[PDB]
Amino acid sequence: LPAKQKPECFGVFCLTYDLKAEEETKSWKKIINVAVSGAAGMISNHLLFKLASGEVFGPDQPISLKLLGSERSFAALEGVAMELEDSLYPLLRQVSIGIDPYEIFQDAEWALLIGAKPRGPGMERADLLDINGQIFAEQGKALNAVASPNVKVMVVGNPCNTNALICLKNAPNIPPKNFHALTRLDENRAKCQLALKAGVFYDKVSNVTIWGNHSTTQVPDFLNAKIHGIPVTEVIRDRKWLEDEFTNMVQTRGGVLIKKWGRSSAASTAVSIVDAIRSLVTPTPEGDWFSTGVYTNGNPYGIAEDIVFSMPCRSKGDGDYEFVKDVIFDDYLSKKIKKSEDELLAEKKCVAHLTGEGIAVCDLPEDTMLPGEM
Amino acid sequence: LPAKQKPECFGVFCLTYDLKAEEETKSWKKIINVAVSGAAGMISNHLLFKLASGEVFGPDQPISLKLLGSERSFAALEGVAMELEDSLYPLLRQVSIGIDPYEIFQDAEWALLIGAKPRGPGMERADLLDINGQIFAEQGKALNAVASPNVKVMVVGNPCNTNALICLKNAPNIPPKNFHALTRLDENRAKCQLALKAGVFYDKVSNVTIWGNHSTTQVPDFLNAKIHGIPVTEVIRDRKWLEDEFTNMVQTRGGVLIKKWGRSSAASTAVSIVDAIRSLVTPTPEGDWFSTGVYTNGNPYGIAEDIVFSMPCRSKGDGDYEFVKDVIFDDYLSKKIKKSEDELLAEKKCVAHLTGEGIAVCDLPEDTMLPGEM
Ligand SMILES: NC(=O)c1ccc[n+]([C@@H]2O[C@H](COP(=O)([O-])OP(=O)(O)OC[C@H]3O[C@@H](n4cnc5c(N)ncnc54)[C@H](OP(=O)(O)O)[C@@H]3O)[C@@H](O)[C@H]2O)c1
Ligand SMILES: NC(=O)c1ccc[n+]([C@@H]2O[C@H](COP(=O)([O-])OP(=O)(O)OC[C@H]3O[C@@H](n4cnc5c(N)ncnc54)[C@H](OP(=O)(O)O)[C@@H]3O)[C@@H](O)[C@H]2O)c1
Repeated sequence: LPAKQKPECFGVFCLTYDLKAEEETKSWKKIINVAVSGAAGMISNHLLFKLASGEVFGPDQPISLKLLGSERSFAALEGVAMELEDSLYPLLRQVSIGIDPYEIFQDAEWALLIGAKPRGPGMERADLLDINGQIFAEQGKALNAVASPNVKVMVVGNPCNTNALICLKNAPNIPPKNFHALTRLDENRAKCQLALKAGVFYDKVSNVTIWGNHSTTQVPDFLNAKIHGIPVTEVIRDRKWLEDEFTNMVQTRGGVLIKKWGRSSAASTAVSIVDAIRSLVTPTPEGDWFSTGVYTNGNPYGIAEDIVFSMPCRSKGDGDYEFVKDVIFDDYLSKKIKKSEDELLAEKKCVAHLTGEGIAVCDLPEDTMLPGEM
Repeated sequence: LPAKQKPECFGVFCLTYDLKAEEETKSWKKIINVAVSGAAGMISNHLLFKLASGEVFGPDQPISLKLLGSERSFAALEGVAMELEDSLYPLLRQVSIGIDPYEIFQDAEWALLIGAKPRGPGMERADLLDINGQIFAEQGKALNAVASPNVKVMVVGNPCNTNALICLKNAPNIPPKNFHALTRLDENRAKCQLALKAGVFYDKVSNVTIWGNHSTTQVPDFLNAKIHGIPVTEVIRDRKWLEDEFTNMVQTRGGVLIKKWGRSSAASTAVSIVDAIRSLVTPTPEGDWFSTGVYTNGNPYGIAEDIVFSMPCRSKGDGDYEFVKDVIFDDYLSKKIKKSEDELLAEKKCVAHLTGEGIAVCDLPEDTMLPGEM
C-alpha cells in the first residue's frame, strides 16, 4: 500500500525536457498520464506504439506511459520499454515500468487495464472470475488511493464486465461512470459482418450497439443498426439471418481467426482499444454512437442496476458520455438483452467476496467465454 | 511468370466504392498501391496497421495493400487480412493476399520487401545470401515485369543490402535509385545511444548517418552527428567511447533486446520502416538527413560502385532523394567505411549467380549478422 513511493523513469525518458507548453512545441497540450496493465503482453505490444505515435490522443498531445507488469514478465516489460526508446516518438515524453499498482497508477488520467490470468485448461468460470477479480480488486484500491480522482478506467482483461464492477467497487473515490468494459472489438467485428452481408464496405454501416456481457450472451443489435442511412432491417431483409445467424458470426469471429494459426486478435484488439478511447476523447458523429460496458445506474433501458452492462453511448469528446435515448426494442432484442443480464447478475454474486457484498455464491455456465480469447 | 493473372481482393475490401477523388472524401489523394512481402510475419503484423491508419502516408491518402506471402504461411496471411477487415480503417480501401509475386506486385507503387528465410542453425553466410538472394532475384523479375515503372522498393529481409542489389539487378526496367536497404532501425538505435550518453532526449540528436552493410561492419557515424545543434564530438568529449564503444552499443542493441526474452524488435523495426518511408514521402528538415542503403553509382564519397551502401540522403518528399554533400571524414571514419565496403563487394561476388555476373565465389566471414535478427 505505497505512499511516498514514486515511479522511477526509464532510460532516455529520464532525460526529458520541461513541459511542452512554453518553449518549443507550444502547439502541444498539457501532458496526459496513461497507465497500462498487462504492459508486456501482445495487445499492449501493439497498443503502446499507437499511443506513442499520437494515433490515439492526437499529434499535439504529449503522453506519459506508466507500464504495470508482473514479476514473471518483468524482463519482457524492460524489453518493450527498450523498444519504446528506440522508436524515437516525440510525443512519448516519459515512460516508467514497474510491478506495483500503487506506484505505477500514481497520477494516472487513463488506466488501460489489459492483462489478467488466462483461462486454465480445466478451469471453471467461477474461479476465472475469482482469480482475475482479485487482480482487479487490488488495482482498484491502488487506482483509488493514488490516481487522478477522474481517471478514465478502461478494462480489457477478462471477464471484463465483472472485472470492471469489482474495480469500481474497490475504488469508491473514483466515479463509477468512469469505468469502461471493452465491448468495442465486438462492435467492430459486427460492423464488418453486417457490411459483408449487405454487400457494402464497413464504412457505410453505423449505429451498431452491443448489449450485455463480453461473452456469448452479448447481443449484436441489428434492429437499431443502419446501413447507408437506413435501418439494417430494410437492407438485409433476410430477417432469419439477423436473428438466427448474425450473432453467431460475430460470436465466433475470434474462434475462426485463431484457426488461421494460434495468434490472438492482438492487432485488432489493439485497434478496438484505441477506437474505444477516441469515442470518449472525440465528439461522437451526429446521430451515431459507440458501445461500452459501463455502470448501469441511471440507464433508461430498464436494465438492472449495480452491474457493468455494455450499451449505446455518445460523447462530446471530454472523456465522459451519456446513454443514447432514441432506440427501439422488440421481443427478440428484449429477451436477448435480459438473458445476458441474467448472466452478469450471477457473476456479480459469484464475485461477492471481491466486491464487498459478502459470501460468494457461484452458479455459472462454463461455456460462455468467447472463442479466440486467451 | 503471370500476365492476365490479376490479384483477387479480400472480404469487404471487394465491396469498396468508386475512388475517393469525386463523391465523398474529395480531400483524399489518389489511392497508393502498396505491396508487402513477408506479409504474415511479425514486423508486418505491426507495419500493416500503421499503414492502414494513415500513420505512414498521411490521413488523406487511401491505401491499397497487396500482401505477398508463402504457401506454408497462407493460413496466417488470411488471418492478418481478417484482422485488417475487423479494424475498420477508412484509408484501407482494398487488400488482396496471395503467394505469387507477378500477381501481388501487380501495379505496386511501393514494395516493402520484409521477409526472407531465417538463418539456419549451422548455416554459413554464403548460403544465407544464396537462399534469400534467390527469393529476391525472383521478386525482382516480378516487380520488373508487372509493377509501376517507378516502384519505390524498400528491402528489409536480410542480407538486405545484397538482397537489394540482386533485386535491382533482376529488375532492369526499374530505376536502381529506387531500391532501398533498410539501415534505419540502426540509425534510430544509434540516436538513442548518443542521447543516452550525452544526457539529452533523443529528439535533440540529429544528423546521424549509417554507412556500409546492415551488419557488424556498418558505421554509426558520430563525427557528422549533432546534439542540440553542435557536433557530437564537442558534447560527448569522451572520444575513446565514440570510437571504441559507441559502435558496439548500437551493434548489440538487438542482442540485448532479445535477452529480455525471445521477441524480435518487431514493433521497433515496424517503426523504423515507417520512418524510412516518410523520409522519402516528406521533405527532409532543413540541414538534417536520413540513412538508406542505396545504389552507389553517382556517390561523391568515393565508395565503390555497383553495390548497395547505406549513406546520408535528403529528400523533397517526392519518393526520390539526393546524397548529402556537406559531410567530413577522418582516419577512423574513412577506414571503417572502407571495411564495410570490403564486405559488401565480397557478398556481391558470392552472389554473382543471382546478379547475372557469373560463377559465384564465396569468401565471407560467418560472424557478421547483427545480434537479435532472425
Ligand atoms: N475484451 C476483449 O475483447 C478482449 C480481447 C482480447 C483479450 N481479452 C482478455 O484480456 C485478458 C488477456 O489479454 P491478452 O489476450 O492481450 O493477453 P496477453 O497479451 O498475453 O497479456 C496477458 C497478461 O497477464 C498479465 N498479468 C498477470 N497479472 C497481472 C497483474 N498483476 N498486473 C498486470 N498484468 C498482469 C501479464 O503481465 P505482463 O504484462 O507483465 O506480461 C500478461 O501480459 C484475457 O482474460 C483475455 O480473455 C479481452
Ligand atoms: N533491416 C533490419 O534492421 C531488419 C530487422 C529485422 C529483421 N530483418 C531481416 O528480415 C528477415 C525476416 O524478418 P522478420 O524478423 O520480420 O521475420 P518474420 O516477421 O518472422 O517473417 C519472416 C518471413 O519469411 C517469409 N517468406 C519466406 N519466403 C517468402 C517469399 N517467398 N515471399 C514472401 N515471404 C516469404 C515468411 O512468409 P509469410 O509472410 O508468408 O509468413 C515469413 O513471414 C530476416 O532475414 C531478418 O534478419 C532485418
